[PDB]
Amino acid sequence: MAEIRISWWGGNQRHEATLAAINAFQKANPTITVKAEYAGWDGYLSRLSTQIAGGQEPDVMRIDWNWLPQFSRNGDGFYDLNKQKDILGLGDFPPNALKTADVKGKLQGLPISMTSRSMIYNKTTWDNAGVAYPKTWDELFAAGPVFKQKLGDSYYPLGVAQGASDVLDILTLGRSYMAQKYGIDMIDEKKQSIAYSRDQVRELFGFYKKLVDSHVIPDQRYFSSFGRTNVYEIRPWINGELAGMYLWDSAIYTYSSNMPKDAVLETGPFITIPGAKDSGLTSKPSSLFAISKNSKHPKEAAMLMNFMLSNPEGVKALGLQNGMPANPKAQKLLEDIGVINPGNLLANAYRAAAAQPESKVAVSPFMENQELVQLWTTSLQKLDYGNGEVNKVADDFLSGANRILKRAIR
Repeated sequence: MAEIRISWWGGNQRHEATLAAINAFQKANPTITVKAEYAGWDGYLSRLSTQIAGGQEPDVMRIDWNWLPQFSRNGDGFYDLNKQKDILGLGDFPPNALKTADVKGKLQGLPISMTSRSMIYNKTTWDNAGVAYPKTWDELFAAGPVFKQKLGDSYYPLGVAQGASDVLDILTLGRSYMAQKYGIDMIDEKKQSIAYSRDQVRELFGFYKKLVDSHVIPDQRYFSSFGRTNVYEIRPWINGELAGMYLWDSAIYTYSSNMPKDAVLETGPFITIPGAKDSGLTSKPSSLFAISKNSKHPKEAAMLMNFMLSNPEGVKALGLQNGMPANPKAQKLLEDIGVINPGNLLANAYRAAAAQPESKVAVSPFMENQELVQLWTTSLQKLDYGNGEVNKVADDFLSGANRILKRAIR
């Protein structure tokens, strides 16, 4: 028998479903051995990076899109999936989706699903506050004091998805705001630099300070009080004190996972500046499957990928555990069998994003650079612990961010 290895991360529901897909693949392809190598998200990238350095990586890897600079722009790259166009059925996938994973003409990975940032709100809490979901940034800021006065200091319109560990969500929210306002992105890849002027970086930090000062989100002192606990497991999320999250729609299942049975989470309006220049709609692949550059069995690896993403048996096995399938035929199947339905929060969030005006402002994978995100996070902590004024923190973020980007971007 021929043997292929596949790695991924996620929770136990994704693990079961991925195993179900593998078992169905093996039934259909009884001479192929599949070795499953899954794990949790923490440590996955560091393990994979070490494997790749030694030639020890699996034949098929789940990867994040924002890892392509490390592994492909500035590394050896993956097996070029255009070499398996027919097996993969690349013509089924949206061309725009495939373009996201191209590096210099070579397709580095196959998007499993596309995903967008959108608001998920706790209906019960907003209704108890007497505030409608906000359509403009004004309404968002104005909701904070109302929550505070009406429900108490524990209650907030919006949380921070990874607390004091990482504040990429609010960085991205700020980026969306700035794209609406100015029609530019945060990153200038050509210049290997932050695209915002010194003044615009100040405005970005000011936007954060406003969210905090207005009681829209809790500060970093609040989140630090919860330690290293997953925010999707802390009591204020579970019990509706934090009444919103700005999530990738591919994270909805995770954030829904520990909510009480009677809780009601809903997709919320796409907050926009009146007369915005751009929608600021923020989308990317939720994840990709890549084939090892030096796999001995790239055809069989591609067969497994096609089975998971396009074959009805693999598609049914995986359901929505990796988000809304990138292959529209796979989505149609899931709708036909009722897995995609109008009661489903992921489907609703995804469909809402799909109805928004397309952004003309590119999302850079470098906005998710881990050093950059940690610099942002620590900068917010400096502000929130009273260890710095906005301008100094902002200007220092700009210089440090630019040092990081000169290393990261090439």
